[PDB]
Amino acid sequence: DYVICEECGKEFMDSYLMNHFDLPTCDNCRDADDKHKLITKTEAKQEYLLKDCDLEKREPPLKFIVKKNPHHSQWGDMKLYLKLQIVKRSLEVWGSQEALEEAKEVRQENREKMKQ
Amino acid sequence: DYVICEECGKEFMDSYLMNHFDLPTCDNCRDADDKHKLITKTEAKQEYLLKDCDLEKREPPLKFIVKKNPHHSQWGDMKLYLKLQIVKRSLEVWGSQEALEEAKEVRQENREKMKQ
DNA sequence: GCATCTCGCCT
DNA sequence: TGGCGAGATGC
Ligand SMILES: [Zn+2]
Ligand SMILES: [Zn+2]
Repeated sequence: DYVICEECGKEFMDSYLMNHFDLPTCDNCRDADDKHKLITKTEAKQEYLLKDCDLEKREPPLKFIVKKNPHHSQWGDMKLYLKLQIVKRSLEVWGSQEALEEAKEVRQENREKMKQ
Repeated sequence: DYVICEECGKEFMDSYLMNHFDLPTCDNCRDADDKHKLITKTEAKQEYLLKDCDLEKREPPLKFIVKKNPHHSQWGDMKLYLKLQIVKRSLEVWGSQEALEEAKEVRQENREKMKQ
């Protein structure tokens, strides 16, 4: 029930980041424009090389906010994840900073060879 | 812990179908060649128009056995599901037999028109 | 932007 | 008597 903000170390029980994601970060220590900045599913997946199974099966499975696309209401709603959890999930799916670069570098190697 | 086999209506607690799938059917009532017959994920999906999420996300999420492809060890393992559960998961996702048939007919319309 | 849909290899 | 990648378009 009652929880320790990772950040300020204070107790809290109810946070926007603890309701919507299970992130022990009290709303005072929330950074909705910086560390607590969101990302679309797609950018996430292309910017960190993350299978939907890496998001949704891997434990704990990350959660997201639905939003309406801008003046694009005829299209499907955006799945906004917290960028912070993607960063870490990635780090734990790739195991390193270096391995993400290396694999995307190897990824480009094929993309050019796929079409070459 | 204890359960009622849907089929004979007797109490049981342990079953091959109740351990592997959550199917209240005692191993006496078990038809592993017919009603308790299994199908690979691919045929399941292509025979009954199911998305991976219709299998995995839709509560209750269906489970499966892993098996070794015939002399095809070089490849990815088979996920055998139970055919029954898919026949139902399908029915609920498509609502009716009339709505499976229709939708695969409307499917073939576009497959043709996709190439035309 | 995202969730489908076929495809060339089993990293 | 099979499943996983990965590229280009509705939505
Ligand atoms: Zn705090
Ligand atoms: Zn029974």
